[PDB]
Amino acid sequence: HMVPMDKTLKEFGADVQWDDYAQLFTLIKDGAYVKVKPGAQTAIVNGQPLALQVPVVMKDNKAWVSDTFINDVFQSGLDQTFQVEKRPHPLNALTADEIKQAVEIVKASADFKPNTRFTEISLLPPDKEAVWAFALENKPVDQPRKADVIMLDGKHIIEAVVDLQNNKLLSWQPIKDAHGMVLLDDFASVQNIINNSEEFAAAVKKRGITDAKKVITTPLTVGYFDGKDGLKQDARLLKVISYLDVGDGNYWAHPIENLVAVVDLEQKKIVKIEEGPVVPVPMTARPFDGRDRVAPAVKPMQIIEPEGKNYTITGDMIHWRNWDFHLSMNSRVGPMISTVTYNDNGTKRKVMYEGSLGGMIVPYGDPDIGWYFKAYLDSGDYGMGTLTSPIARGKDAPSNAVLLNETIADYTGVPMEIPRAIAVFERYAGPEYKHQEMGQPNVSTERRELVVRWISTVGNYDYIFDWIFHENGTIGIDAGATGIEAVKGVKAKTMHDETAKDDTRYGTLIDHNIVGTTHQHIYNFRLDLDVDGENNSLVAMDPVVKPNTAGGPRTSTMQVNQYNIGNEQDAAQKFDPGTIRLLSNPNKENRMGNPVSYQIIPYAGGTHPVAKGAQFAPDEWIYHRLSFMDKQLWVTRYHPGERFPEGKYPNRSTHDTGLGQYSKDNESLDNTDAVVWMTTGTTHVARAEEWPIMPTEWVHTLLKPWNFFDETPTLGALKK
Amino acid sequence: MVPMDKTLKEFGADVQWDDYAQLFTLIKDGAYVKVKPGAQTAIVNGQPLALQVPVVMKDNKAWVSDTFINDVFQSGLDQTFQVEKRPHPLNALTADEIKQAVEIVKASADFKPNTRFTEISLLPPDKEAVWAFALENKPVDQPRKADVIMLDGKHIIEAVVDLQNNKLLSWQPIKDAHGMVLLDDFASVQNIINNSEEFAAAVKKRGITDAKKVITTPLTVGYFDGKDGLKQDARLLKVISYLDVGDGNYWAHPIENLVAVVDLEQKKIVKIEEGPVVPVPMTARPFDGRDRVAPAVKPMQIIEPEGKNYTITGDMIHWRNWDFHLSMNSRVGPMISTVTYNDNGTKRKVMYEGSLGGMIVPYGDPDIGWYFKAYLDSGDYGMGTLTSPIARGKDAPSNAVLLNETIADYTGVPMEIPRAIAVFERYAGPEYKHQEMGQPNVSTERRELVVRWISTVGNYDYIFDWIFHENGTIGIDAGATGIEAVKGVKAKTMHDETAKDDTRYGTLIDHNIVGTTHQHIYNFRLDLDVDGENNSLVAMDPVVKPNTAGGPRTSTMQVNQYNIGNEQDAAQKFDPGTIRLLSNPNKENRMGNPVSYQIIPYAGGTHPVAKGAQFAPDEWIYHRLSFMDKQLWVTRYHPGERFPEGKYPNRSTHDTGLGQYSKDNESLDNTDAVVWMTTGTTHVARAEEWPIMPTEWVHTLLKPWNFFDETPTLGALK
Ligand SMILES: [Cu+2]
Ligand SMILES: [Cu+2]
Ligand code: NA
Ligand code: NA
Ligand code: NA
Ligand code: NA
Repeated sequence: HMVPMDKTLKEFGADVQWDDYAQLFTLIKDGAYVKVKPGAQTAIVNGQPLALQVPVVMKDNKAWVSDTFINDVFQSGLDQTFQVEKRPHPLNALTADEIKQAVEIVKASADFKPNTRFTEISLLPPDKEAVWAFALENKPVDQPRKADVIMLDGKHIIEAVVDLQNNKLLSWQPIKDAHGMVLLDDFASVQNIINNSEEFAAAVKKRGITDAKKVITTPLTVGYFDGKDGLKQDARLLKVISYLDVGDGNYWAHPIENLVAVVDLEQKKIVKIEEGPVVPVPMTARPFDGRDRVAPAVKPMQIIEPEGKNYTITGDMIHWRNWDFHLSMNSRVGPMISTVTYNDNGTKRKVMYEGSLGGMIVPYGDPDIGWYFKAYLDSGDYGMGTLTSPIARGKDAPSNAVLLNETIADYTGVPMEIPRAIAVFERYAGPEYKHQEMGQPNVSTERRELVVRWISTVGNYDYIFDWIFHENGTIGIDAGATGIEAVKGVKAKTMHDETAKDDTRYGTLIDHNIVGTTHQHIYNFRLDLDVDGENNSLVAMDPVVKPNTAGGPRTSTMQVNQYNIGNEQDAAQKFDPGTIRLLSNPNKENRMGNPVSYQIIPYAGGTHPVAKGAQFAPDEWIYHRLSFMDKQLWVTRYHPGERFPEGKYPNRSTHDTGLGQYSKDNESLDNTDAVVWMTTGTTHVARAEEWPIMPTEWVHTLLKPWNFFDETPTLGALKK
Repeated sequence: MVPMDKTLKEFGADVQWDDYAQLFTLIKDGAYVKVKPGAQTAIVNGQPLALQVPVVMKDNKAWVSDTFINDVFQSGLDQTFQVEKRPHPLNALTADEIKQAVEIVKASADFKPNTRFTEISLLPPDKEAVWAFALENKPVDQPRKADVIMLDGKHIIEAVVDLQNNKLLSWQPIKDAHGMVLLDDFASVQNIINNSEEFAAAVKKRGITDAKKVITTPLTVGYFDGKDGLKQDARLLKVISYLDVGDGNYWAHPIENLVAVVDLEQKKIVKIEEGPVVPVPMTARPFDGRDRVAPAVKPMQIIEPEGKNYTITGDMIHWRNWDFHLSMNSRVGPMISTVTYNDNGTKRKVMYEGSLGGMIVPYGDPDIGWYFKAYLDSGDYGMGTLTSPIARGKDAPSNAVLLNETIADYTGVPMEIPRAIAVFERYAGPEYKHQEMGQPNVSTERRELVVRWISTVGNYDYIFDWIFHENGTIGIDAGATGIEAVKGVKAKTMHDETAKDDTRYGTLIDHNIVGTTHQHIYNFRLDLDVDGENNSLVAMDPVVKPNTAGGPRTSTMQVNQYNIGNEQDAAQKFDPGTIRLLSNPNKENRMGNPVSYQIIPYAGGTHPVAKGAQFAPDEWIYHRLSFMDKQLWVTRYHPGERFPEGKYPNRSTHDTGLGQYSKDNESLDNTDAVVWMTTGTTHVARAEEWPIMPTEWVHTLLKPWNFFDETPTLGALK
């Protein structure tokens, strides 16, 4: 007995092409490329024949398949993209069971309270060295699996550790002063409290709003202002910004400007209602979903790899040409790329022990009541792994991508499987190199890049991250920003209205009554690079114009200043893209006697204006609290507990406990295990082109092998 | 009948047989063909075709009718290309016009016997007439004319010919100009060297046993007000030499400190400069794979089975909301013209003409073989002429369409460059996305249309991409690859004694081989008519100001806005932190903002960036070529001002380029402007780039700025 091919396969998630002339189906899904003919005894999977007991049936222009077709074909094994792991890698994430076990163990302390929530539950990372010894030497790591369990007990943070090998609780530790991040149920609470507010309904009615049920709230954190905002330092507070729902699916386009509510999550009450001038809510419909648009014709374009992929995913290990690395997922920072090696003619050479997003911030520049505190720390305050956006197959990533699911703990400590959470795809990136000697045959090779892509969405913005592995050893990291703008409601319809000048002082007027408030997007990446080992030094090479001292007619020459950067404080610096910064290994040279190095480029371009530093006066708290914002390059001594640019508990923090703290003591960076931090940002002055939805804007960073090799890396196997 | 594989392949098509489906798939440029043995029909870009003669399987190989290729591919079901019934006025000189123009000047009595041709080009009709053609379809009422530039021995002469009336309109000798380097100069240089006792002798010194294995390379000598000891009115080239050792890579075998100066009119060496003998590096370093085995890769194809979304009509290209015209020039290569954006039914002007303006690759080493070294690749060598045919599938994706283009060689004969330019669409990530919490997703694909051109001059190969975004943005990227100019040195590793002196001016990248430091400086000439030609240049500098409106913030994010009124102020360093707009102060979007385009001379690069010329302001090259040391320029539209480095930059004594064009500091207020973007890299070498350099890219960008009233990709309203 059977079932409709077309519909089952759509559920399952495969693309389905019918070719009437060839009488042939082409089915695609991840590493599987399938061709089958109605009534044929065999199908084709990645070039390999597969026997069907029950062939595909055409019945009045309708295709029908056996109820096991989908397993028989895709589960077949002829799609070799995924292989199962012999020995579980030591950096594999907590599995659902492990998550479930950690939650039971802490629930069995006498201190657990049922209102408790989990801010993060994550592998406590074994020690770098055993991990490397596992990757390179296969030495089993013999210290036992532990998980970090970070709980929010009302407003207090407790950090618990559990040992899962032995099912026991190793530590339980309240963290004084620390506030927890925003959690999912906070969103509901806030909407709820506003809903139950007689007072709030009144503030709202007198700003033109007749149906309060129509008000969409959104929770922001309050930052820290040494009291100027009038808020007690030791309460769990969030500010609530409001929109009117008009039925166009875009409440973001209907700001109720100049109304703020401060909510005490513990009490579950609005403890304050800041109120300013009444600005009429912008009411014109502004859907971004296409509802009011003509869908034009597009000729199809497909990228296909009909014999399967060049990469192999074994458990979480990915192998691709000379690259090997381990890919996993954290609830706070998303993807983590670990134990990365480059296979040099047989021997795997170390490149990066662990790279991931460090943290990010999007701080605005308008002083008015609904804005002066607006600064999202997306990962740290909202948990970016958790808010991963499933990839939209074929659109969010190219049609030849393979899409992975990933499993993290949610806030109540139940596992959640994120479908299509990270995309992996190879892409053609132009010619790897070329020379066309005059009169001679041409020489050209293709360039191929392996991209790992992850998208996370926080309130209005959507961020995309690409980790790009060039065959020739380069590694790129790019962040793209898209979504909907945080807009300010204003009286001016055009720049000709009386108030336009005042309305547009902190942002562009991007639609009638709507201003795109200026702000920055500052990303930072924590790269624990071990260039061919962990003992590294940071080197500077500054191209300079020196006077010619060798005679002949030139007055000047191009020369370099090479010097070492001996310690943390000197390493925290602006990046001038005119200069070269290497992380060299001073114990290891290439065939020419040069320290094998990677070149570190925090700014390799972008589509928005670039952020030169924090767009804040040096006396702003946000400035005081987050130094990572103002240097492009930082290097610190390896420290397992040092992970976040913004610091570990940044909600309403009062000092810098991130990169400022990590480099406070100004330690030696000479010939020692370093961690690199790249900060890169844009400064976003808006324009109509970005409204009601912003075209994706991109920044790029780059890491390039610098005399890490002896020659053109992609020349090929030597046959002599 | 004729054999299917041999015919299709001679034709340039890609043949795939699929035994499972018993199906052939044939691909070439815009045609995607599906045909089965014995079928009465085929599919061409999704559409059915009756076959005169079915395809026959005769012994596991296939036969087709002798007409098949034409029947099928030129059937009209592949619509990539349509006929141009009314020729765009900027259409390049055809082969016939080239021959006609050569005859006309060959018929003057002033035409001297061995005269050569530096450049034979359309003399474009005037701007307004051409816009009128493209927008209103007005016939341009002007005979087709050509600029004919001649090199008589060493003398430059500009002629203009009227091709319609077949008459010579003018014949101007050009006082003091030197001609660019022409093909046949390469061989003279080589012969002249081969026949020089003196040189054969200088070479034997340096340890070379057979002088017929010595490969010459011709360089322009610059200008040093006599310090180089070279007389000004003589036609000269300096020769650097290498030793051919059979590895196919003479560049890897320099003869250091040996320079010859050749006078091309006398045909002889007029000076040999000789410095310390450095043994020639000998090790075979081929780069063509002769000694390598690529590893086996699974196939990847990018397919457009229903044909392309663009349409090429003669040289006009239509694609989504873009329309524009693509022609080819022997000097600067491709030119993009009469570019408009169809805004909901109305074509709005964006760029009249954009093209490479000029480039330069200047070196940082004072020694005898280098101090003068500086390739002005287009202006001194002719980058169009030296176009490198695109290698299908490799230099461009497997879904490109490859164009042929015609120009005149230095003897005046037409020359068809096969696959001179690639046109291709590509997925470029999501165009926009919002995943609202708890809601259905919204995503659209970004597509870009790319125009790719590759030129190779001596050892560099350069790639240019003109990239049209659906959303109205235009990127322009320049890629650099090929083989480094290296210096022979005694040092083998950084441990040897000479190593430090040896690397004062570059990295030791192989034994005895140093990659001399230099820069790559590209300049793009962009006549933009933002929604019309009457424009002004506007600065917007984001700044941090004190909060005045109250509350806890001490500071705010504000913008300094102001007009840049005149050419000298427009001539400026670019701060990627600031914004620069070419605005149309006469037209505004729905919000009352002037429609504009944001200009981004530096949107990134994979090599370190040059923020200016790496030359003391008193170096002659710095003086001759101002364009190197500012990233943005804007000048008043003038039809004769096209080259940032000047019309005749060979051995020039002043700046006839952008230095001269802004010499008089004219007004840029509400008038026709021409934007010039300079971007460049500072190249410090590494071993990863030897013997062949992985392509490195720089990026620039032109973005609509309040040109539209909203997200331009949303689609039309119902
Ligand atoms: Cu933004
Ligand atoms: Cu270079
Ligand atoms: Na490290
Ligand atoms: Na430290
Ligand atoms: Na113009
Ligand atoms: Na001028």
